[PDB]
Amino acid sequence: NYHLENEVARLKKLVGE
Repeated sequence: NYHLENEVARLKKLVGE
């Protein structure tokens, strides 16, 4: 997962709602 896992939430919050 890595922060990438947190990144997915970070990126899916600004794009892909």
